Amino acid sequence: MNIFEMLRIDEGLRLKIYKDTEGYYQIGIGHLLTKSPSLNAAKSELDKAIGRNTNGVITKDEAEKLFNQDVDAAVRGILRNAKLKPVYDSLDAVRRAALINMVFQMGETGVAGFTNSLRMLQQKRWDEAAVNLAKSRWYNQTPNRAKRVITTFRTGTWDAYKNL
Ligand SMILES: [Cl-]
Ligand SMILES: [Cl-]
Repeated sequence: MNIFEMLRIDEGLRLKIYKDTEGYYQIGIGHLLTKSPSLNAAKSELDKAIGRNTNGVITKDEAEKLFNQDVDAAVRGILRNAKLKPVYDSLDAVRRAALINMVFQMGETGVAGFTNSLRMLQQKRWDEAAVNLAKSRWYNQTPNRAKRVITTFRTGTWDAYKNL
């Protein structure tokens, strides 16, 4: 199991534009297009992303290219983030994947706001950060996903993803 397999599971794969769980426009493997209400604005963003006239549709190959670019950017955002970096540097390989996952989903900014859980993660207080993480809008809006990530942080293994 790896970050790619992990997020593919959590985000799914869709070849047509679609609304995410907050009503935003996305496509591919969790690729956010626009926080705006226009399907047109989204088709515009999409073509610019793809570099061609899509018409709201991309190939698997295309979706995977956005995917690679997005995982890369998440990793680099964490590395450049003064609040995230040290957390990330203190964790083991599985747990780093769980941090990239949250970052991919909600942006560096959003994650950097989990100040208290970040502190516990840094201190290796597993079970307490797990409880802290659960007390969030994030866990309330997408609980199943939140639970897989959170278990990952708790146990340091891929258990929550095996089967899926
Ligand atoms: Cl992009
Ligand atoms: Cl969910």
